[PDB]
Amino acid sequence: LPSGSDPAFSQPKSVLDAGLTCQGASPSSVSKPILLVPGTGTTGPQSFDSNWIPLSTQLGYTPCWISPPPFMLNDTQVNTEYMVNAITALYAGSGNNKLPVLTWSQGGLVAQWGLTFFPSIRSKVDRLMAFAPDYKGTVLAGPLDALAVSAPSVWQQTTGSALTTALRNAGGLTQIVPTTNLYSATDEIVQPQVSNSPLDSSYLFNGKNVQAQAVCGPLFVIGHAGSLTSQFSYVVGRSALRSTTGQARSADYGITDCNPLPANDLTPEQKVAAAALMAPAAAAIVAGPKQNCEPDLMPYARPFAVGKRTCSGIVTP
Repeated sequence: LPSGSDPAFSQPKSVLDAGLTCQGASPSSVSKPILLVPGTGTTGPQSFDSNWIPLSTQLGYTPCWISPPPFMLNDTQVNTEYMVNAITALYAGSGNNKLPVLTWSQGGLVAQWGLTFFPSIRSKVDRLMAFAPDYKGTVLAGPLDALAVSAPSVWQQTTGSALTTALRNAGGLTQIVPTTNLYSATDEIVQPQVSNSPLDSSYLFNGKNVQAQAVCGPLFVIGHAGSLTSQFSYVVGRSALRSTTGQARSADYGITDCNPLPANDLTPEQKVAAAALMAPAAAAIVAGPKQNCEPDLMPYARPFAVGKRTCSGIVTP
C-alpha cells in the first residue's frame, strides 16, 4: 500500500475548489459534513438530490458533493483529485474532525483510488459507505479490445483496464478505512455481482460487504440506481453512518427491511426522481467526451499496471 507524501494534483486548486459545494454552507466552515461522490454521467446534485442529500440532512449532516466536469466522464484520476481536495477542505472546515464519505457507482472507485494513492486523507475519512461501487469495473460492455469510442472514465471502469489493474496491485481491493459496500446481484450496469463473495466487483476484503440478495433472498431485485435509493439501502446506509465501528451492523437490518422501492422518508416526488436516476446520464454521454483508448495512468499509479495499454502505449517500467 502506497505511503509517504501525496502525489501532486494535475488540476489547479481553484479548479478543484470550484467542483465542491455544500448545502447552505461553505467548505471552510461546515458542521458535520458528509462528502457525496456521484456516479458516471452525473453531477453531485443529479446523483443525490433525490436521495442522500435530503436523507443525510434528516440524519443531522450537512451534505457536500463534488461535481467533476464533465459529468464524471473525464479521467477517474482527475475525478479523484476533486475528492481528495474536498476531504482536505472539509476536514479543516469542520475543526479537524474526520468525516464520512458516501458514494454511488464510479464514486466508490474514486473514493478507493483516493484512499489508495493519497495517504493524507486516510486520517480524515472516518468511514466509506459505497453503493454499487465498481472496484473491479464492469464486464458488461465487453472487453477493452472491441470497446467503441467511449468516455475516459468508461474506459477506466471496463474490467481489464489499466486503472482497475493498478488499484488491485496497489492493495486497493482491501478496505483502507471502515467500509460498507451495498450492492445487488441484479445490477444491470456492474457485473459480476452474483456470487456474494470476493469475486464481486463491489467487494472489499475486511469490508462490510452487503449483497442485497444474501439478506433479502432470490426474489429481491434492485438495479444499479436502486442500490443507492432503495429503502433497504437506506437502512444499511443509516446503520453505517451511525455505527461506532464505522461499518453497518447486521443487527440493524434484516428481511423486514427488504423494500426495493425508494426510501420511505423521501417525498412522493423525490421517490419518482430517485426512480429516474439513470436518465441524465444518457444526455451526458451523447454530448460527452469520447476516445478510442484508456487515459494514461498518472506516474504514481504506473508501477502497479506495467504491460497494460493506454493512449500513449504500453505502460513501461
